[PDB]
Formats: sequence, structure tokens, C-alpha cells
Amino acid sequence: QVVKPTDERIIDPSTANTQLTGGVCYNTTSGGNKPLAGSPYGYETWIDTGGGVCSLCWYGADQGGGAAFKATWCNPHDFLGRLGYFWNENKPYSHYENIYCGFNYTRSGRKTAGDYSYIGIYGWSRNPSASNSNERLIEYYIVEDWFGNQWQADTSPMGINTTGGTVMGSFTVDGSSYQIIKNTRVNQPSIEGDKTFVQYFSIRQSPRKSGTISITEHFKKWEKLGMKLGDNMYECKFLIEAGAGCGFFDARLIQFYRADNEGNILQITPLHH
Repeated sequence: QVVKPTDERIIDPSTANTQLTGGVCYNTTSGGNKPLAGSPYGYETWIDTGGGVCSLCWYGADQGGGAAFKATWCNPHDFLGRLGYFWNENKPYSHYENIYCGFNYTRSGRKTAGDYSYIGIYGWSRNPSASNSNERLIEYYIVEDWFGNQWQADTSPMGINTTGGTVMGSFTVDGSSYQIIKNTRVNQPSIEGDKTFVQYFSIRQSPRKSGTISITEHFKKWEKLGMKLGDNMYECKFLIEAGAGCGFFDARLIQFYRADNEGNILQITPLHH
């Protein structure tokens, strides 16, 4: 019994399908979070100079819910483009209350993003007091959609053969079941250098290109399964990741907002006939 917000500044994602223009584009690796002018958000790009042309283009503070962007890649070697909240102020997820993201995008078709790919919500968290040192750094994904590959349709949810790890459980939210997976990344690149850390995934069983993500509901369910996030959330951004391929992602809407359990808006973007 968390009340879903009904505030009229919330844009209905189902009909938010007007092509945006006037993007500001970034074609190289950003080197972490970069803040956006007149916006609460920041972007990050990871673009391999050894691959082909990639970009992320932000649609600005006054349209598309304020976090909308278009991304492109061609022969990338794991392109990541992402935009949303950057935190990293020593607070657990629960400090940020009930986080929601409304979205609506187009993208290139099946098998245009390599053998693995991810679309949805992404970030990191820190939990230094965790007794298992593997669990002191967390990378997370809520996966609404992907590009499939030669072997599996983009209409079929990815599994542990793509993510690695172990199915911990599942639940239903925002109109679909989600499979919850935990994976350990052993001596791999992170935001703290090469080390061992864990990854939490929620995989939407019915992939989709528009709707609302009740982000905090994922965080709550992960923690019930022993998948703890700790006390210093790094960020919470909308992501497209392409392992390879040549394609695009083009959002007409990405709108983050936060509300308390009564459903009152604490933060929303944007902001007479």
C-alpha cells in the first residue's frame, strides 16, 4: 500500500510518441557522470575508440520529460549510454523514497546490438560494511527490453545464459513478471577499479518500449532476497547498452519522478494556456 502518484505533471508514457529534435550530442567517453545545464540529471557515455561511431544526444530540459535522449552505435565493443539521477552522497536507496521512470522510445530491430544488450534502469551502490567483501560494490539493472540476437528473439526475455549467475526469485510489477538474478563479477572493471563485485538484475518477462518502471519496488524485492544495496547509492539512470551491432535508440519520453508513500511528488521534471 504505497499510493501511486496521480500528479498531472506526470506524462502518460503510452501516448508520449512524438519524435523529438534539437539534441545535443556527445561522441566520446565522458569519463564518469557529467551534469546537464538547467537539469537535475547527468549523462555518461562509454564509447570504445577502437570501435565504430557512437553518440548520445540529450533532448534538453524542457521536453520529453527532461531525461530523453537518442543513442547510436556501430561496431561498438560494449557501448553504454545513460542519463538520469546522479547521487553518490552516502545515502541508501530508501532515502530517495518511491522512484518512478516513465518512458517511450523507438529502437533498431532484432540483432542490431550484438549477442547481449540491455535497455532500462541502471546504476551502482556501495555497501562497505557488508561482511562478504564481494558484496561491498553492486552494479544493478532493471531490464525492460533488449535487441535479442541471432539465437533468441528480442520479444523473448534474456536469461542467465546472457547475464550469468543465479535466478533468486521473481515478482510481478508494472504489468509483468520479473525474474530476479544475482551474478558475481570476478576481478572485473568497476567504478572502484578492477575487482570482484555483484550484479543485481530484474528481467522483464514481457519486453516493452513504453510504460512506467516502479524502480523502488525492485530495490525492495532484491533486499528481501538477501541482495542488499547498502548505504551509498551512486546513481539511477536510464540505459542503453549494445554489446556490438549497428543501431539506435531514440526516446520520445524519459521522465523520472519521486513520491512518498502517500503518492505526493517530491521531485519531477520538467520545471496560462
